[PDB]
Amino acid sequence: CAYDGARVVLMPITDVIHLVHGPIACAQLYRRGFTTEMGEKKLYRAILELAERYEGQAKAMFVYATCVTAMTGDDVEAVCAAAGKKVAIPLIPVNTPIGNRLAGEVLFKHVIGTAEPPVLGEYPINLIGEYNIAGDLWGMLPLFERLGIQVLSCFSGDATFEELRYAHRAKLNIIICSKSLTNLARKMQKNYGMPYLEESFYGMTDTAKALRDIARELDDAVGGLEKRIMQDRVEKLLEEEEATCRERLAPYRARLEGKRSVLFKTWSMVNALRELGVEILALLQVMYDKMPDLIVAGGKTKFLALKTKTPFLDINHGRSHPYAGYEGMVTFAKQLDLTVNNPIWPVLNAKAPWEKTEEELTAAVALAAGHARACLDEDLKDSTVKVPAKNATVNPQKNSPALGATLAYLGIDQMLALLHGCSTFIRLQLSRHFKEPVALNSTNLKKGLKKVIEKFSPEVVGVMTSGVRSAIVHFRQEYPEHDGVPVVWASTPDYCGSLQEGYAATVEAIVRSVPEPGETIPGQVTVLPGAHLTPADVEEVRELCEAFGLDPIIVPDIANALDGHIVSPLSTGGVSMARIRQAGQSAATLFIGDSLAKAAEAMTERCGMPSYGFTSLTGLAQVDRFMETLAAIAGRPIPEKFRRWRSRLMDAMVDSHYQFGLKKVTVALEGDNLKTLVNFLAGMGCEIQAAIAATRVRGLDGLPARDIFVGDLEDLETAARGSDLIVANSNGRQAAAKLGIKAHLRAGLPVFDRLGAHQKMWVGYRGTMNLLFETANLFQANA
Amino acid sequence: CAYDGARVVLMPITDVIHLVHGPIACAQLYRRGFTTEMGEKKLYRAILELAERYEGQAKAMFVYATCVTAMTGDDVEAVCAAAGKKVAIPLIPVNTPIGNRLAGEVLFKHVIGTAEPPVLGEYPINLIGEYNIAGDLWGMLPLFERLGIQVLSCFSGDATFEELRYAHRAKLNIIICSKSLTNLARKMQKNYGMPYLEESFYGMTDTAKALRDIARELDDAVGGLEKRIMQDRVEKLLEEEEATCRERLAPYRARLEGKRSVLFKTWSMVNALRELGVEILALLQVMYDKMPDLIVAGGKTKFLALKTKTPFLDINHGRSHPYAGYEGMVTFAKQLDLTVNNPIWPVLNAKAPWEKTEEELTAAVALAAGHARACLDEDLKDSTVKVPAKNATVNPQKNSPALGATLAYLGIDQMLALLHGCSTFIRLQLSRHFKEPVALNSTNLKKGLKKVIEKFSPEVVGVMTSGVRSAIVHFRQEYPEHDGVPVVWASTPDYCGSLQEGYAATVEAIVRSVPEPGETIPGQVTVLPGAHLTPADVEEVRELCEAFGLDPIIVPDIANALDGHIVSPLSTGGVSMARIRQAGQSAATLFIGDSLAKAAEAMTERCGMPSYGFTSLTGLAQVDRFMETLAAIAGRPIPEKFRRWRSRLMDAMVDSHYQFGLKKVTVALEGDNLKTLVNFLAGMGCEIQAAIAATRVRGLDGLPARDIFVGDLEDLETAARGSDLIVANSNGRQAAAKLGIKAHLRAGLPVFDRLGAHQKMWVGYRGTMNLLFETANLFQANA
Ligand code: SF4
Ligand code: SF4
Repeated sequence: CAYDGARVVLMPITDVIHLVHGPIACAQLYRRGFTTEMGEKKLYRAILELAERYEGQAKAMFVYATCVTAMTGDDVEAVCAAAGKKVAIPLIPVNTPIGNRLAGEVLFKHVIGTAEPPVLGEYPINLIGEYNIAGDLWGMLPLFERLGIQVLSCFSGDATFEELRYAHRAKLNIIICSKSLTNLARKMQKNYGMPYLEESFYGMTDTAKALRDIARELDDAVGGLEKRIMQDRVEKLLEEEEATCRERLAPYRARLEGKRSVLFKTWSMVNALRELGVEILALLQVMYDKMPDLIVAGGKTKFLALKTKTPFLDINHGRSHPYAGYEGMVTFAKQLDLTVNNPIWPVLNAKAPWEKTEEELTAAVALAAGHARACLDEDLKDSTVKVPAKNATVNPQKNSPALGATLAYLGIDQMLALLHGCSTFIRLQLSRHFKEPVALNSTNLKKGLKKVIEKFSPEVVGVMTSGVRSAIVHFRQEYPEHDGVPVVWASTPDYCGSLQEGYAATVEAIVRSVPEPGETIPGQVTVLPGAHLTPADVEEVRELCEAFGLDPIIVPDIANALDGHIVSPLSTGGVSMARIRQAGQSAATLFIGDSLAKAAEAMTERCGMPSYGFTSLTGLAQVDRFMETLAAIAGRPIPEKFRRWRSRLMDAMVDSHYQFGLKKVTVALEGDNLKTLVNFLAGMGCEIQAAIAATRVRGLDGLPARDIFVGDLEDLETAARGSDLIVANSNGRQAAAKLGIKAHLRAGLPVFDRLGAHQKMWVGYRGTMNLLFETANLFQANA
Repeated sequence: CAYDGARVVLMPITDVIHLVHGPIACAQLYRRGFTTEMGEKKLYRAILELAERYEGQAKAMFVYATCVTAMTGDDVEAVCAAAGKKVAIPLIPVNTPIGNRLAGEVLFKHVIGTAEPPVLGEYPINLIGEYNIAGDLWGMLPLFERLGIQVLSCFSGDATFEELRYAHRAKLNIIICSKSLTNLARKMQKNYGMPYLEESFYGMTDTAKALRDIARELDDAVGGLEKRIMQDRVEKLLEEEEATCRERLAPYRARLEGKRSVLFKTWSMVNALRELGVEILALLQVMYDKMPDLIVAGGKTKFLALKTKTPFLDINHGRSHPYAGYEGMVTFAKQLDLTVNNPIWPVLNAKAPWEKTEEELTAAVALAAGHARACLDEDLKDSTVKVPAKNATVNPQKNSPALGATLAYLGIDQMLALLHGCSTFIRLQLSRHFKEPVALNSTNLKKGLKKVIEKFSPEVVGVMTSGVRSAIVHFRQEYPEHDGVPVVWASTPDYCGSLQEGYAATVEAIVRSVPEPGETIPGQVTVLPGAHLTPADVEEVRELCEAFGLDPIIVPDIANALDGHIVSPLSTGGVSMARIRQAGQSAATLFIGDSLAKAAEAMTERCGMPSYGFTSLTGLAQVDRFMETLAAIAGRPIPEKFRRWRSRLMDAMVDSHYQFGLKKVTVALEGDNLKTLVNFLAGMGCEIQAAIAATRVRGLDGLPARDIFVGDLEDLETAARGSDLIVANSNGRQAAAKLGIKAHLRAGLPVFDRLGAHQKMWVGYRGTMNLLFETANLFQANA
């Protein structure tokens, strides 16, 4: 067609109303499209009304005829003549009588020459064909400003109508490709005596030729070749800018050496890639034997290239970054390094769990089985992580271990949690995170224990002390009516730990006391979830285990107690005592979190069950290991729903790795959650500036972070400077607001400022997808 | 204990560093807590360091001794003496030698009297015991300013240390409850000669007594009772403010008349409730016979009251709204009307699907069965919704019907979608919403049809025209090798519709052509999903149907095709042709969306299957009807997982109705999605300002909105003024940024600015919970 050319050239004008006579089919005010209802009188009406409504914000109005209306035959010239004398904002008719002819012709006949420019320097130039795609003209404007050259008119870029009306007084037309306006260049040449130069501004060499030719012709026009001023000035600028851009490109040269690319202007991108040291080789199997590292078909064939599981780069009208000039090609190299050196590609090209050979699956299962002994063999004395050397701590993210002990006792059904008004503070915090009632009756010892067990008739009593066995045996002695009720006694050794240490200690105490050994029940697995798992994650873990045909006994089960559910002074909803007792007959023990390793071993030496450990269930490889271990335990193949979900997560990772790449993130959480989220973010391409841990835990030095320290949330604001994302609890809204970081991901406990924190599922393929999309949208909204 | 009183009184001071010697257990700079590591030398070190670091932002430092340290016996007076001479920011020791004694005593001995006030008017007063809880002092400060009285010191409110050091020069102490500082009031009385008045500022009557007594005593102190100025001024202000507050309370009086409340200061809240016309009557069955409408136990017994399925109100230190003064009690009435007149309570107190009698379930199933005939019997000629009277449309949210036809053809496996370069625009938009390849090859007719069917070997061809049967029978005639391949021909009648009309038309065309009638297969249900459902919703619908033991045949199935999945020029992943053919033997037909009703009837008269219709699957009652219909079709009871999820959704609705209440929302979507979201938001308590629909659809006038019109996204910015939330597609980021609305919920198509839009599940109990939490967090972040 023809109106498509006139559209793509004239619609980019940003201070004009574009009226499109006819249907939507076939079809900052530049973002206001104006379409007439399904007609020359109606177009008269629309012209009048749009002029009156958008007066003061519009400087002109373009009336485009479309395929449909041209068939109707309504003469847009007639309505222009019959309507312009009423509203005086200039109306330009674009009629049917190379689509870029029509554009150049209407532009000369009606737009160019209607206003003498306000400021006409000694070096005005007109750039014809610059669409300012993601600021490619913006990378060249400072160079032209430094050179002393004036851009009087940029056609189809940040083009104001007034700027376009000045093109009559200039000396050089530069056609930045978009050649088909060569007719306009030739026609302004005859009438207005303006030489035209067809230049490309993509690449060092082509930019050099462009600037040299421009300096030459403007030296002819202004002054003479003799006394060349522009030639010397361009030589000087060229030298300095080339030096600076080589110096800035060297780091990216080092990272992008020896990589192989397939290319499917063509030359400009070629030589740019060759400069960066990328060998251009030139259909799945031909790629397999090609082993390409990059696909630079910048075409709209994207989605195919993305699904080929290879890094892909796009050089077209759809790019969202400037590639023109020295800064533009620095950006080009940066985006290349982002998309090619991303950590996701080796993970994505790894073998799926269902296509691994039996030997590899056996090795992975063996690693999962040895996780517990690996954590226990690590001893913290050799840790290089820094002990906090402060004296006064401010903003302490270190919660009390009694909070974790309460969280674990809350997952057991009909539990009386006893602490021995100073206990209130635990109740309010846990309630506010969970928006749920919690029972923490606190405490003569035997008398009170009697009192409670009669009043509430519990089937288990949870006693936690920091810093008595005879007293408990005394209570049992004085009254054997209550002998049946078990008492679980948990101790945290230094009142120097957080929620995680208390949770681990009380879970270990439960594991050592309640379960009884017996004959192994096939299909039964004991799951010891970590404190970093929300109730939704525990429910999802149960569902994943049940999909494999296994019976999950989860100790503790906060997924039904401290989750939204709809009265006794005991805790209800958790795992019953019969289930905890029969959990000692399970075939295997699974724990999610390093801190629980000891607890798992507490079972291993008591009965002999194998223990399988997983640091995290977020990230493709970690969920893959979990599924492999579950398939090995159950003896069944992996269900196909999980195969579909893995494919979905792969697609999401490919599509969202552009927002995570080379972003600065500071994470301040407790040990296990910190490990999980730091590993996930580092595997998705983020640069972790600081890793702030609540307490000294195992494996902190191996985290993929620049700075790892044990600290509070004031060290957060001391170290999160320059970060694009902050991951922490709600208390982190301190350090963000101070540092101006608008991206804060709420994780861990407490999270009291947002609703649904305990219902956030970040486990498995769908949970990883949810976390991925949440973080990607945080990056999108704050940029 | 005692340090708890000194803490609750002295810790609110906002410009002082609070150093707490000892453990965290038992324990705007006011939000900086400073705790010493697990010690008088160490406290010396901490004092020095905290003074040097936070210098310029701190005016003093409080060193509190705790239960633990007092047992250690380290004399905080000794460290104060040994450290104050080094850093001169005043250090105040709070030691052990009614917890409010200690507070008043340290305050007099060290804080009060250290600085003459800068500006001491003729009416300074000291308010003792005002904690500025959510701004209760803030509602009284303008009244005191208008009266000409100066608040020289507010103890424990927005209390700056300098403000506290001035209390030595004043005439009246007013104890705003918090009595236990009466010792401080008596002790300032002896030394500084300042009368103390115990007043309450909660309620019209008590505020009146307070202001009268204050005017009297300050008239004694300043001037004489004779020439009373303050008495006359308070009379004047009292009259005007009482009139204004009665006038503002009348609307809330009308809405809160005859309601019954149970109350579990006590008097002040009583009389306030009685003023508002609420009868105070004074344990589930005693409530059943009490039929209470409101529970005003403002205690921390909240969670129990919330779970009693009754409106609950809280009057304590945890309230997040000011209740003092006339404005404070206007706020009280507003919050009462919000929590009592919410639409969620009648829905929440309705019978669950598993506890309904068989007759009620039969009636609900009959309504679901008659949905289709109800929609078809409605004819649009009588609709009161306004036809758009404009001539030029700007920001057209009306997508082309070819977009919907493409969306439906994309859900069929091995489909060649033919339209007869003008077709590109559909491909880019659908791809950008779905980030997935789409195939829309467009078109001598028989020659081209031959060409394609050989090249791509499809099993179905989709032809869509707007505004030939012999030509199709010609292609079949000329070449019977391709006779088997079915051709589906869809027509939208006026090129005056949106995605929804095209989707419905092509689904109706598929239903009339492909399915074949046969013998009814029990357990098979044909699901016709609406265009407003994302692929995740289609997958969840399939899972809900499969949990009941039913086989869902979903036409079309975009959940596997245009969802993240990992090449042919045809569309893959959708529903195969054998399944669509055998869908004509289903026991029942379910359609989600009014626009699909016709399609359902297209089956009903072709074979005879019953059709069940559901406008939306968001909201407790709608999902309840869906589950009842599914249970009736399958003949099985409702699975218990869904019972747990219903309980979770109920809890979430109770907990989140405070953020949705009386909020202003403007929704601009297509018909079915608009109905769904408008009904959900209106049922959760929001005030829908404007309902902007893309096209004229059935049942638009019955929507719970103030203004319903068919319009574009410019009418959105014309009508969304004053709205707290905007629901629309990504193009809505226009009208929000113009109007300053920072809360924009992305719904419908296209959604190109955020990742994971097509993976958003808003169906069923968990989907309703997800939508609820997303909207609640949007309201929380932008307020
Ligand atoms: S309808 Fe016409 S003007 Fe519109 S895109 Fe197609 S051939 Fe071109
Ligand atoms: S430990 Fe002591 S000061 Fe702390 S809350 Fe308990 S009794 Fe009070």
